[PDB]
Amino acid sequence: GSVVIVGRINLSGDTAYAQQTRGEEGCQETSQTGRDKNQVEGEVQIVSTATQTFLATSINGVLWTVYHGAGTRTIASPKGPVTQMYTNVDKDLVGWQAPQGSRSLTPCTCGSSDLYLVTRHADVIPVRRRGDSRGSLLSPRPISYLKGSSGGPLLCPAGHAVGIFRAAVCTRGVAKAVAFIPVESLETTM
Ligand SMILES: C=C[C@@H]1C[C@]1(NC(=O)[C@@H]1C[C@@H]2CN1C(=O)[C@H](C(C)(C)C)NC(=O)O[C@@H]1C[C@H]1CCCCCc1nc3ccc(OC)cc3nc1O2)C(=O)NS(=O)(=O)C1CC1
Ligand SMILES: [Zn+2]
Repeated sequence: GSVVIVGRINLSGDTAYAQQTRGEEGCQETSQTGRDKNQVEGEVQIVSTATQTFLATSINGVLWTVYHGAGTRTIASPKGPVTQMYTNVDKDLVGWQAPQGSRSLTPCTCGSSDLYLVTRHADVIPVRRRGDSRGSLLSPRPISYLKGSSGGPLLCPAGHAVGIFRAAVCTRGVAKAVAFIPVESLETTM
């Protein structure tokens, strides 16, 4: 079945917080039809498949996420299933067209190396950029704390997107760094 939107990570007002906008029973049904009537808002969504929950990010008219979450699934829209606009397995990438209601982020051009990852829990965790696809956390966390966050953006200190969270670098079960698909790598895909 189709990937379904089931909430959003908000940074609209002042505070960073999750907003579940759908329940579970009524997930495994919209995922049958792919007709999502529910109101969608803003940049960072929570989407789910039957088995998994993870994030997805809109940057200039494309809702991006990870292929390792979404597989080759359509997404649910008010008009039916919306086919993937972009599907790179190697990168771990999947793009659809930005769903209706949404906002979209602006792609980062300031080349700052201070960044901010956004987990499914509404935590905006500091990350110092460390080259190409990678960043180091200022305060390491256990892996489990970040599972379900793939698809969320890394932001720069002015609101723009630098990439999309892909994987976490762990030893001992502890994450001191992460792997993301940089924005330069997205428009290359387009
Ligand atoms: C903090 C959680 C973290 C963000 C999450 N990502 C992962 O867990 C990924 C998925 C998988 C293993 N991942 C990892 O993070 C591992 C892990 C040991 C688990 C820390 N880390 C790791 O390999 O480190 C190595 C240095 C990097 C080398 C690069 C790794 C390659 C990345 C990757 N690519 C592809 C492309 C296609 C695939 O086809 C199906 C599959 C893939 N799988 C991949 O990695 C997540 O939250 N997921 S999620 O939301 O819970 C789930 C619902 C969706
Ligand atoms: Zn920037």
